Amino acid sequence: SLSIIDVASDQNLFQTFIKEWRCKKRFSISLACEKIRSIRDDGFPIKGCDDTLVVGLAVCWGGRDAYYFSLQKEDPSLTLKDRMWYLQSCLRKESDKECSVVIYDFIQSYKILLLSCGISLEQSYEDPKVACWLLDPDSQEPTLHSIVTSFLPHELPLLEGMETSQGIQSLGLNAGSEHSGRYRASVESILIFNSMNQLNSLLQKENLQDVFRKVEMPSQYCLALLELNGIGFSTAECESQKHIMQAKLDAIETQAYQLAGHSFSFTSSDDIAEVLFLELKLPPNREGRQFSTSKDVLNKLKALHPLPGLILEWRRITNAITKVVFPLQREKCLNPFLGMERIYPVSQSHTATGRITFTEPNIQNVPRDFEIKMPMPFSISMRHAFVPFPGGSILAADYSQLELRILAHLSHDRRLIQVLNTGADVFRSIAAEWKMIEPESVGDDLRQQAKQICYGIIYGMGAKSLGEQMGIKENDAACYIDSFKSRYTGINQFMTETVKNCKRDGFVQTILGRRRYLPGIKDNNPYRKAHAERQAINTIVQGSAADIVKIATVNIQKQLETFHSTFKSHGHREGMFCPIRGGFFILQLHDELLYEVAEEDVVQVAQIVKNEMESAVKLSVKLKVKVKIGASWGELKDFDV
DNA sequence: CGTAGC
DNA sequence: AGTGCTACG
Ligand SMILES: Cc1cn([C@H]2C[C@H](O)[C@@H](COP(=O)(O)OP(=O)(O)OP(=O)(O)O)O2)c(=O)[nH]c1=O
Ligand SMILES: [Mg+2]
Repeated sequence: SLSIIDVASDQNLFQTFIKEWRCKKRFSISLACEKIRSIRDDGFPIKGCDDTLVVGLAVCWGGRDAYYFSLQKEDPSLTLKDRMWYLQSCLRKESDKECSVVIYDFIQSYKILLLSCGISLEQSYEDPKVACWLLDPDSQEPTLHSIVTSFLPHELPLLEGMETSQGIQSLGLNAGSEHSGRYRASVESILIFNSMNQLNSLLQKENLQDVFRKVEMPSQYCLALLELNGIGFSTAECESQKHIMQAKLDAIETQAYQLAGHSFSFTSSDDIAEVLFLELKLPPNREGRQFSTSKDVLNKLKALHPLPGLILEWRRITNAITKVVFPLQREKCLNPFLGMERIYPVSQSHTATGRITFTEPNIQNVPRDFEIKMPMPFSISMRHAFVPFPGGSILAADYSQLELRILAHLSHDRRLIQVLNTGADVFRSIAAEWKMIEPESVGDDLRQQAKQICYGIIYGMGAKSLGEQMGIKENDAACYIDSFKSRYTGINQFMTETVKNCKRDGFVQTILGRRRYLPGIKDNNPYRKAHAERQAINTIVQGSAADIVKIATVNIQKQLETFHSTFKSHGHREGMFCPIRGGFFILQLHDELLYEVAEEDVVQVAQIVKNEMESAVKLSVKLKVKVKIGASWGELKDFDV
């Protein structure tokens, strides 16, 4: 059955285990965590969860043999210092040591190994959860129990009476079930190693291991570095914005109260509907629940009466002040090592299109520069609150219409290629065509609306929805759709070809080989069929974009790893020259990367990005990247030197 | 389900 | 329930 080897029990056993580990090229280390049971005696305390303490590691390189490694203060001959030195020695790559480390929940394992244990891995990684995601990107988040059931049933009974295996975290990370940390870590390590062998066989069968080891797992490593770094958050430039928007809120409240003649609650939709549609006789739309008070109907009614405009403005600003201001202010970590407050989001890569999202909180869902003025515009935005460390500047690198360039690549539209190769800025052109104005006369919000429209036709938009958004009639929207389709016939050819491919093969192929499965295209419902077709088109295009940005991330990390021989990330800095210097990667926005570059390497690192993002993949269309730098994310300015 | 980003 | 990836409330 289960065979746990207590390595730290005998000196000879420890030495032969170390020799075998050094002679091994594929291991499955893991972590063990227990309760305090009341620091520096049970193990290294885990950052964040002060009630949890690390205990041991579990390494399994085949079969059911789990070699448990103890970092406890207790074999008295083997002290903690030389044991730590040995563990660091066998967990580092050197002299072409092509070792693969299989860790479940690699980001969290890397973080705990760095901050508390003080050791950072440098070998190839083979996270089994990532491979399970690669198999079925649209599937639910893979817990240990799910991957064990779906990829290792014979050894599945090893989890009998183990309710902790169903949690999101690894078996050896949770502070739950009564099982000891050592045994839990050992059984989890055996299970993940065997399941990862099965997953590697499956990926080799599917021809997906290259995209799993060359870009995907290095992208997980980059995301671990991003989680270690965090985003520099300053409350000096956030509290002021919060107070300004609260002042605007109360001003709008008083104005609406004096206009309507009475005080009413804005949050309640029924009261707003009664006040606006009934009392003020505003024209109701076709479609409790007496009237609909959605954003689009309020926007349509903005011109007719001033009050709906104030209501809509109050709703946004309160959405900014509750869904954004509160999550950011609630979780900010003040660390003296960087000398300023930061925020550490949790990077989730299990999205259905290969995109990278952030949970607790969602940083990318921060309101942009929207200007509102009260008794000229203030340009209120919380993006300015993301001030980097002192002596450093945020260096974003926005892809210049990556989605359109990629679509032109797999569509081979001569007109699209020739309009993207130049600095035409097709979004400005379509905005100028729509508004019958000069391209330079367009604004930021107008250009954003134009780009939303253009991507709407690009991914497939109904005539009615395009009419409601564009403010034009349904027939005019249909004629606009037809003109857009006829102008770019290659886009239609690519869309039809990829829809046919999704219907035939049952899935779609990203340009780096990753696949997403859409059974819904075979659904008899016309809604489901059309939704799955548009889902397939956007899935291939957006997965290509996300894989391009992930290749850019891993290439930039490699380039600033070879250069700038300093501490790799703030997590490595706190794992324990003095000046902060590096190209730390702090945020991804689904099309761009934020780098908290130091004030001395602003230009050179930027150039590196402008290389690696440009030559990430040799496409049919040159991938323009605008590198912007600034003292904050809010007011970053373009840099073309 | 409505709304914010991409 | 007819632009899609999300995340939060
Ligand atoms: C606004 C918008 C973006 N997107 C997607 C398309 C791409 O995946 C991504 C674009 O990210 P942006 O970085 O927002 O778009 P861009 O690269 O096209 O251009 P700009 O330099 O003007 O900022 O977001 C939509 O699908 N629909 C929309 O309405
Ligand atoms: Mg962008």
